Amino acid sequence: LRLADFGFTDGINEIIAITENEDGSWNAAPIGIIVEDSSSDTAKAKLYRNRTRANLERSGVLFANVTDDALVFAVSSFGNLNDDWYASPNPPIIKGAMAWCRFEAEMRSGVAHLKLTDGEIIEKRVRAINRGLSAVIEALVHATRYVAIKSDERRKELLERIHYYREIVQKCGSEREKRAFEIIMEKIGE
Amino acid sequence: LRLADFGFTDGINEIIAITENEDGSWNAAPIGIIVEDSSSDTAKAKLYRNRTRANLERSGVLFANVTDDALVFAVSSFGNLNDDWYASPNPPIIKGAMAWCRFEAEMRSGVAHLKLTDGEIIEKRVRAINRGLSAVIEALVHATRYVAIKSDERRKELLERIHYYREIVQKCGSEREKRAFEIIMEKIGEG
Ligand SMILES: Cc1cc2nc3c(=O)[nH]c(=O)nc-3n(C[C@H](O)[C@H](O)[C@H](O)COP(=O)(O)O)c2cc1C
Repeated sequence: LRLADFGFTDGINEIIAITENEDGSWNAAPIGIIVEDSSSDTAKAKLYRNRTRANLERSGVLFANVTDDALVFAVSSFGNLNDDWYASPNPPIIKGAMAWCRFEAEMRSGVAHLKLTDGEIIEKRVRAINRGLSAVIEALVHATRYVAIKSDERRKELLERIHYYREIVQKCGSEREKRAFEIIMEKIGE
Repeated sequence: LRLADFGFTDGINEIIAITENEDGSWNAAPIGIIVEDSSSDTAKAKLYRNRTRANLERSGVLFANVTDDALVFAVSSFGNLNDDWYASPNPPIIKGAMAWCRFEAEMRSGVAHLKLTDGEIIEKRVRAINRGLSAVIEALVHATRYVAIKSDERRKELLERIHYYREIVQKCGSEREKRAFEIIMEKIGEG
């Protein structure tokens, strides 16, 4: 199998990582899958102390959903998705996803070493470049840092970045990106 | 026709605007097409005094190519594509474009009032979100401004943003985004 056949390129691919909880329910969270060669079946992801890492340590199985849905990224950055977000429970396939794939994973020093074993394209799409989508994704990077730090000066700097990206989403984004951004603002206490 | 059927959403859609020069050749430049209702056939673009605007004043015809190709954006940001970038000379499709559209355009003091009249979906695709692609697009916004202005304080601000986005492209982008960023650095005098 080739990573490129499921929407991955070399570089870092921001996807929704779906992993099985101990009770059999799914956990969904954004992660960046790092790819050196998209013609290959190997990749990796460096994971923080979160449910994704805890599940992969136990199960060694990671599903990925390839999606450009700002809302799914915003919600899953701050909490789990509910069953209502899924079009399919097995394999797990969030509504609106363009593709899914399955990786076997081996954790070493906080890095999930991945081997692609299955997947399918669900829906190819066309969308013009949208800076509002870019802005939601960047804001998520800063907001997730913002909530993890106590420094008032560092937080001030991050909030300025978040406001900068908010102006872009308000000007450029579709209603879906604007909705996603309001989730970010709510979650961080703004 | 409906804008949504050719890849446009409400908001601003960054596309490649292709317009006819005085000599019949094509001019290509990134432009944002502003959409209030993607179910409709109407849109707008706000244009500075550039070749796209001058060409629309003469012809009232705007072709749009919907593409996610970082290299097409970077090259067209700083000049014309010429003739090797096109899969079709008429209607102008750029190689790799996902869709093309044709708009009638009425210029009203820098605002192009657009009506969608023709178009085709060429190729639907799938690509995971990539922050390197985001960063190329942001850097192009700042770099096209940088090269057009003389303010020292403003150029200083813009160069800082460009350097910030460069780091994101190096970390996250594919080789295609990296190649696109190399064009930016060359064009701003940091090659
Ligand atoms: C993503 C992006 C969007 C842009 N949108 C616009 C726009 O909507 N209106 C405008 O006047 N310039 C816009 N620009 C700047 C022009 O593309 C740039 O100045 C170019 O040199 C104009 O070329 P032309 O003289 O061939 O029209 C945009 C640039 C980027 C990279």
